[PDB]
Amino acid sequence: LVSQMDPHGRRTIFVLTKVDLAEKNVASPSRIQQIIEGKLFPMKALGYFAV
Amino acid sequence: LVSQMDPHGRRTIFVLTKVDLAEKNVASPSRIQQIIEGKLFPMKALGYFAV
Ligand SMILES: [K+]
Repeated sequence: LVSQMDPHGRRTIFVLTKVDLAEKNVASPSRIQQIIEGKLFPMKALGYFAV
Repeated sequence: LVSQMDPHGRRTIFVLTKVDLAEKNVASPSRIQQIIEGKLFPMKALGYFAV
């Protein structure tokens, strides 16, 4: 939806919701490190990725 | 995909993972009960089981 709006992230900030559910499920912080870096988020959202 | 390859509910069985999150209300309990009953499938399904 967003990568077709602004693929450079200039018009968007990436947020996360329910990251505690990662701890309730087997936690993979290595996937979180990619999350903060936006490797798996095509829109390349700008700003700090709040949770 | 299964709604097109198995619209008749002859092969496809849906299984719900993270059943413990229905207890915590992390995932909507109402939509969990409906998927157990099968009201939320746009197709026929072979069955449903809890993971
Ligand atoms: K929900």
